[PDB]
Amino acid sequence: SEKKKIEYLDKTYEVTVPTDKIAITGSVESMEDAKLLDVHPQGAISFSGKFPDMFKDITDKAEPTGEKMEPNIEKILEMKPDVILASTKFPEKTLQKISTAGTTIPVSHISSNWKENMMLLAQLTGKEKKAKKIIADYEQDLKETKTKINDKAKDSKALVIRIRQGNIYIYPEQVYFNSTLYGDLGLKAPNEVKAAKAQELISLEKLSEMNPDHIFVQFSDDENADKPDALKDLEKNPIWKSLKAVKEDHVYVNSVDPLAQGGTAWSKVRFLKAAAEKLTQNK
Amino acid sequence: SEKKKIEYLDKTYEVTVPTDKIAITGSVESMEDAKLLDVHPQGAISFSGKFPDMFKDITDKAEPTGEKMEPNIEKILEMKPDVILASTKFPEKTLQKISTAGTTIPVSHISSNWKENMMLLAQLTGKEKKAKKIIADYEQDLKETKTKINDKAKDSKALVIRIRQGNIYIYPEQVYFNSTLYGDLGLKAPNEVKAAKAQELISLEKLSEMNPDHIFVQFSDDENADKPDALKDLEKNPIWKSLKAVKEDHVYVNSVDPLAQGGTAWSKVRFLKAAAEKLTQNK
Ligand SMILES: [Cl-]
Ligand SMILES: [Cl-]
Ligand SMILES: [Cl-]
Ligand SMILES: [Cl-]
Ligand SMILES: [Cl-]
Ligand SMILES: [Cl-]
Repeated sequence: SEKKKIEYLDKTYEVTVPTDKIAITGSVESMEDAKLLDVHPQGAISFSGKFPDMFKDITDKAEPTGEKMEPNIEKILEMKPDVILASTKFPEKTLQKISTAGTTIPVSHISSNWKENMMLLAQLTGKEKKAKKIIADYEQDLKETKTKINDKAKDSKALVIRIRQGNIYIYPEQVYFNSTLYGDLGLKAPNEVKAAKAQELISLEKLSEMNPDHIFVQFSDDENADKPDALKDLEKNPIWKSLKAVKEDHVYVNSVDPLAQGGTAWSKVRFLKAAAEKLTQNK
Repeated sequence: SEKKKIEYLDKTYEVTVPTDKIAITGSVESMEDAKLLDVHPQGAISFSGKFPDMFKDITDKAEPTGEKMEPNIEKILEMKPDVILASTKFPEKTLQKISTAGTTIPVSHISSNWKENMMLLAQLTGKEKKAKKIIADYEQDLKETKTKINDKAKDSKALVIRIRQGNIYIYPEQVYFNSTLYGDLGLKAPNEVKAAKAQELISLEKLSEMNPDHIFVQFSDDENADKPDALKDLEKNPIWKSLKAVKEDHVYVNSVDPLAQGGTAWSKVRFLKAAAEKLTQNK
């Protein structure tokens, strides 16, 4: 390892590379990048004090850096990391604080930067060849999938909902799995999604007015602890039962791990595989 | 749907086919078959009163049939199923009781019957072509994977452990993921595995004596509720750290969903994909 210059989102950083002494704080994106690149960081984000089962693969050599939006500077300092992957979600004051603990790179949470985020981690870990192949395969699989989806499915109304604390949410067009569903696969975002500025509640009646052809439903028990029957109560509702998607057996619950971030390389790869299976002409 | 004759494990059954009026009780195998075949049964097994997140994809039209080994005959009777998929784990008295509720087929829990179990569900649902393709692809992918694993990896010591209630368990040679690891991929089962007659505790000291080249570790938070830090406490143990697999970064935690049964078609398909990635010569 020598100190190498890293360009990331038009900013220059200097980091000892390749390295495993990576502490991830705030950037759940980078944890999903670690998952895809088989990187085992020294520090990772805790979720209610735990490492989720979906992250145990890459936290096997990790200690917690704090909860997502509460960096534990003492914990980070103790690791003496070569690089801290923080997030653009952190205010400047917080990023400055983290930097007293080591070289800090704020990783973007914007889905359109998915390739740049994975390439950053690849450059830190000597895994450029692997990352470039994953990106190349995704582009190829996406083109192939789009060829295999007929014009009717392409023109259909698809929607991603997530159930959290028993409520139903939709997401902006470029956020969550919508950046794959609409931005990559080229399905048309409904007006409700175009109007959303962040995670947005919808009602069952609005869902019924939308009446999508396809509904991807994400439900994590970990995010519904107090409402564990929320999905089954929805599924029993006569208005849900009347939905075209329900009638046509076009509702896909947990097609991707329900804790998935949605807009990262790992999430996109998994969602593409799922959407391929559900939307392609063989069906 | 007409009544069709179904041959399953050298027994003849008569069932209205194709059907969606399938109630699954006891056979978690059949729920993983439903997952792989995209079958949405009318009745499915509850797990501590819930449908696990890994099964929400195929329980979207299901009501519970009871816990795995406590069939709820009232619930099953209410469904008026065309067929009940029960399990060979049930005593004859219990299978007779279930049969008062509908035509009952005891699905085998033995991993070597994985193809027969998936073909049974395929025959009930008109999905023979899909099931035959999945089996054909698995055979082909398995042959390909075996070609791609070099003789050194083939001769290496691999082990599957599962952590439950904070304890470490291994499994017989033909049980869990061992039927893929050893029986299909052709790696050699260690003596401890050959000696196991069922899920068997091992100690960290015995693991260290084994010193496998590769360790697959399965850990579900749902099965460790009272010991959530059991894996991290293991991973911090100096004796764990001294393991060759740990030193060589050859420990794979939750390579497959940790609630996976291990010996079913779905589990085998997922484990094969994982083992391919970890054991093939590119590494
Ligand atoms: Cl921890
Ligand atoms: Cl594809
Ligand atoms: Cl449910
Ligand atoms: Cl339920
Ligand atoms: Cl393969
Ligand atoms: Cl952990």
